[PDB]
Amino acid sequence: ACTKNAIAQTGFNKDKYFNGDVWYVTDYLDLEPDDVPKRYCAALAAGTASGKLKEALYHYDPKTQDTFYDVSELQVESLGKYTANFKKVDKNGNVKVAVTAGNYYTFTVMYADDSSALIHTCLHKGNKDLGDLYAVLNRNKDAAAGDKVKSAVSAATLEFSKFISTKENNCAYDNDSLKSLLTK
Ligand code: HEM
Ligand SMILES: [N]
Ligand SMILES: [Xe]
Repeated sequence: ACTKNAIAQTGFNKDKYFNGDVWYVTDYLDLEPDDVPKRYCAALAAGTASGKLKEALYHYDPKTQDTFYDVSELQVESLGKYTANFKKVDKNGNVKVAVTAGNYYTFTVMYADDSSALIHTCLHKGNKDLGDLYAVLNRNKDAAAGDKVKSAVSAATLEFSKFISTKENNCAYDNDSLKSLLTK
């Protein structure tokens, strides 16, 4: 179960965040820590496509090779806070699992600049019990977390030392599929 009402960044710049480009997860923190593996690869694209607010997601477990993509349509709750319904797709956007009620995530941008961001999600997926997930993002898949985003982690009353890095997993990403999936 989730327990946090994450606070959106004051002055969040939606057009900059949702610019159609790719964000990589470099570090994450799951408050129900055994809900997710200790080794993982994740990235997203975020943008407006034909007037609709979208995300394209990519998950990869580098040990099991479990892979999945999703396309999300986001509804606005308040600036920097969204509710997203998702459909699982192949990398070309063909639907594998349709949008369903009960399958959604909240998405809150707690901090962002041009290069880095801190987000919170609460995933809901059928009768699974999932928790609060925080993720440090960067535009550069190899960027170490800088002071701006680490300070934001502190300002959320979290400890960056507890976040798990994705950097030693040899993660490789298909940016082209993420960008094209925004349209799907
Ligand atoms: C960048 C923010 C993230 C978002 C918005 C997000 C969103 C989602 C969504 C929508 C699903 C369901 C996909 C489907 O069934 O079609 C999912 C599943 C999952 N995510 Fe994430 N995710 C994020 C980051 C992460 C990270 C960093 C991890 C670290 C391990 C992770 C681990 C998982 C796992 C293990 C599942 C499978 C859940 C299950 O079926 O039991 N996710 N995520
Ligand atoms: N997730
Ligand atoms: Xe993701």
